[PDB]
Amino acid sequence: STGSATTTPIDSLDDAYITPVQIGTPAQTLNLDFDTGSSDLWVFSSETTASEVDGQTIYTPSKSTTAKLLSGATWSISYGDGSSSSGDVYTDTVSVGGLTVTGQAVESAKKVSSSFTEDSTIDGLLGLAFSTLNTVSPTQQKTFFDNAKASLDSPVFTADLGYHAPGTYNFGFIDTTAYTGSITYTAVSTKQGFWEWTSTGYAVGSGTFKSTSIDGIADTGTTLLYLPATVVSAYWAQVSGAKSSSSVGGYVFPCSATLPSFTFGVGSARIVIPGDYIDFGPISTGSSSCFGGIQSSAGIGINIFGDVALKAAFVVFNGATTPTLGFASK
Repeated sequence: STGSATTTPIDSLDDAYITPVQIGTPAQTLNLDFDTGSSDLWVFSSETTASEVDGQTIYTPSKSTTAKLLSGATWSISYGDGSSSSGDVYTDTVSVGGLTVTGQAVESAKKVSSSFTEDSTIDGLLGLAFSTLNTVSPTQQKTFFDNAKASLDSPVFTADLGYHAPGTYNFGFIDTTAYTGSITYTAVSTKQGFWEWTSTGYAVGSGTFKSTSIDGIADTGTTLLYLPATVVSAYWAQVSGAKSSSSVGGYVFPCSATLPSFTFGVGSARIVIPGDYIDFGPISTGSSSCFGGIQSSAGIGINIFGDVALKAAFVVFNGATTPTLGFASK
């Protein structure tokens, strides 16, 4: 089997991407944030504290003939941006882009933090990291991908995120029309539960390529590209007037600037992020200070190849017995 679903930016900055997901019988369609950096499928629901719902579409298990309470199971998750959610668990039928999993753990939120409430466009998350990170207790649950895997034509999914435009998540096949040139595959470590890999280096604009190992995660659920302070400083040094601002919370630059591209290595291959992808616009409405899309990972504890990087590529998440990641230009 295969599935194919369109993923759509939630706003004009590509802050995140939503993908329609069918849950239950009859189908309830919720728009979920597919997150290769976490492993819980959780939704706003009829159980979510009323004051913490503001415009989201909710899952109502009582209206699904295939929903069953997973008795005694609870979940609680905290994300790198400090947001969080928690609740209980149902199993139900879940379909993405025509691919159906029966018995999927659907984690129903009783509580969500402010950032989720305030984002009316995101109805929940669908995690696509390794199931070892799933937070359900006392019985850990599998991701949608893990559950689908044995039925898939090939044990893969692909992320093809758009720049200010829709893209695609495919399950079970590689669309050879969706990229240019060849796909370069690179080793993954699952030791931390992430799609963790090692980039071979970077370049800033038209500058020479610096060969250097950068361990990080491929994370569709993080907006920006978070890299070591050395690398980030080298990038922003090429933008007149750019500076790191403690008050704003990262690198800012004059909105009048033209940003250089940033290249990262995948083995001997090179993925080029155009400068425009690195512009996240005024720090506040009407400001002439703009927020940068490449930021330091110092104090995160991990480097993160978030959407800024991933959207410059066609990315294969290969979930074979020995997992790997593939990157192609597009």
